[PDB]
This record gives sequence, structure tokens and C-alpha cells, in this order.
Amino acid sequence: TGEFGWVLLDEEMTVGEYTITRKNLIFPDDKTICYIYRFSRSVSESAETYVSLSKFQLGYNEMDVLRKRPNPVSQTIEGSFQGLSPGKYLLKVAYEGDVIDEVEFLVRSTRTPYIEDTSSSADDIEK
Ligand code: NA
Ligand code: NA
Repeated sequence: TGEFGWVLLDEEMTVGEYTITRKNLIFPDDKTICYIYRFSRSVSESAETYVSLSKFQLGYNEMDVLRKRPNPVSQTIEGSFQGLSPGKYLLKVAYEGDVIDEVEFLVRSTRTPYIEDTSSSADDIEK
């Protein structure tokens, strides 16, 4: 299994700067969300690699896909998302035709914290 890592950037990069995790990802809407993906196997710079991002509405809907060129030494791809609207997102990684990994994250308006155990999309703060 591969690994996702993240760093938040103020508009106003090295592998060690990223925080490696795929759980409880909650990002603000005023920082650029930068990710790295480290493949569990070795990869070729010429192999067809894509990411897609989907936004949750009535279930996830694909926003678009983007061709990525792997770094074959670090075995990574990297990207970033500027200006996503608040919501729930699904990032998928495809290699040579197959989806090989995916991860969810939330984007929230910078106003009132998200309580991990009690928050829901249908409460006064999130809605
Ligand atoms: Na749908
Ligand atoms: Na982008």
C-alpha cells in the first residue's frame, strides 16, 4: 500500500516537509493543499499515471483528471489544490489503467472548529 502526505501552503518542496497520513483529514479553505503520493512499488516516468479529484454532492462526482509524471527516484507524484470550495473530496491515484489508491479529505470555512466525534454536514455550523 502507498502513502499520502500533505502540507498546507500560504500563497502570500521536499519529501520531508509532508505529513504522512490518510485519516481525519480536515483542511481550511484559505491555504493551498499540497499532497505527495509515494507508490508502494517502483514506477516508470513514462507509465500512464493520473489523479482525479471528486467533490461530494449526491455522492462523489468527478471534477476532472490530471496526468502526472512520477519521479522514479523518490517513487512519488505531487500536486496541489488552490481555492477548493468547502466540502468533502475524494482523491484517486491511477497507474497503468487501474485505480490503485484513494483518500478522502474535508475543506472547511475558516470559522468554528470541526469536532471529530459530533460534527455532521446537517448541523447549524456545517450547513
Ligand atoms: Na452523484
Ligand atoms: Na491544482
